[PDB]
Amino acid sequence: SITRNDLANGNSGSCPGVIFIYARGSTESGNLGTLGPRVASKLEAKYGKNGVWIQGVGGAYRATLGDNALPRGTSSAAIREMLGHFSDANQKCPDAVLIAGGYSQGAALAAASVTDVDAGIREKIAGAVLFGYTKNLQNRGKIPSYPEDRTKVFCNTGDLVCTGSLIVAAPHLAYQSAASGAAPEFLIQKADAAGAAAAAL
Repeated sequence: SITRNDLANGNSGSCPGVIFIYARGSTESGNLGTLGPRVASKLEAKYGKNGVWIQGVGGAYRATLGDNALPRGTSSAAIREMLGHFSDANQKCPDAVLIAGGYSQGAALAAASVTDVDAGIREKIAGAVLFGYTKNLQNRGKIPSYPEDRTKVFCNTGDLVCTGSLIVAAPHLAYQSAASGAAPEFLIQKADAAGAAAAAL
């Protein structure tokens, strides 16, 4: 549940239609933390367990508390780990629709990884959800070099990380409803539309 490695341990013989790559927040357990498994359960409910791979960003992404103070809000090692999943998905399952997400430092990571990934792969990322986005103000509520229409930011009123602070107050810890509802709904809408368009071609 809190750790999923469906992509890392998967093979090209059993590609799903959709691959979800997700980054947890600082201090969180496994590779999905508390919000990852909520989004995952709703994706699985729509696509079936065999129709979506769930993949957390583990490995070199240790979700270190001090790395939140780096300019991009996470480390280059962590970005490399997420980019590695984007690459592995594109190579193993080149027809799969990709979706992404992250919470807190994971949201900074997801944004930076989406910015940095090869443009051919980025086109395949139909949508991205960001919870408690620590670079919301700095990036003006967007992911750099990625369409606003494909991006959904959940930033609670009074979550100070969304207005430029390095301060965690209680609203930063209240994204359970979004994770279980609006966020997967957004990703499902985007992924379904991307899949429909590919069937058309």
